[PDB]
Amino acid sequence: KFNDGNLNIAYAKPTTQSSVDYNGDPNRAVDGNRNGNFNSGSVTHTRADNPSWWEVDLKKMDKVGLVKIYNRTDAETQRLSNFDVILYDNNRNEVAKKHVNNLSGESVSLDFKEKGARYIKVKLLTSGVPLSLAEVEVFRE
Ligand SMILES: CC(=O)N[C@H]1[C@@H](O[C@H]2[C@@H](O)[C@@H](CO)O[C@@H](O[C@H]3[C@H](O)[C@@H](O)[C@H](O)O[C@@H]3CO)[C@@H]2O[C@@H]2O[C@@H](C)[C@@H](O)[C@@H](O)[C@@H]2O)O[C@H](CO)[C@H](O)[C@@H]1O
Ligand SMILES: [Ca+2]
Repeated sequence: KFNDGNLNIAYAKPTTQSSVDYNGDPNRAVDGNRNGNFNSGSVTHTRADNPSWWEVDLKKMDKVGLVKIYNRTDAETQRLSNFDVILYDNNRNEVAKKHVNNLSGESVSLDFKEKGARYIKVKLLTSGVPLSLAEVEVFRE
C-alpha cells in the first residue's frame, strides 16, 4: 500500500466500472501494481460504453490530496484523454472535478488539496472508447 512514502488509501478498496472486457476487472487499478502492460494482468478494461468510467469507493469519507493515475502503456495510450476525475461524498454529491485533456508521459498527477470524499471516479467524455487504467493511487496529502 505505499508510494513515495505516502499511504495509498485506494489500495485494495472496492472498485466498479462501466463494464468489463478482456477480463480487465476494476480491481486491477488498485492492486498495488503500476505495470501498464495490459497483457501482464494489472490493467483494467471496459467495453466501449456511453461513456466508459471507473470508480473507487474508499468505504468512508477521507481527505483527498494527490490522485495519481497510471495509464496503459503497451498500446492505445491515447484512450486516456478528454476525461474527468471526480470526487463524490457519502451521498454521491459531486465535491470536486478536474478535467484532463491528455497525458504527456505514463501518468498524471492531480492535487485535490485536502477535499473530503468517499468516491473517486475517472470518466471518459468521449463515448465508444474503452477505459483502461494501470493503477489509480489516492493520498491524503
Ligand atoms: C500498436 C500496438 O501496440 N497495438 C495495436 C494493435 O493491437 C492489437 C494487436 O496487438 C493484436 C495482435 O494479435 O492483439 C490485440 O489484442 C487482442 C488480445 O491480444 C486478445 O487476447 C483478445 O482476445 O483480443 C484482443 C483484440 O483483438 C491488440 O488490440 C489492442 O489491445 C486489446 C487488449 C484491446 O485494448 C484492443 O482494443 C486494442 O486495439 O492493433 C490494434 C488494431 O485495432 C491497434 O492498432 C493497436 O494500437
Ligand atoms: Ca494495477
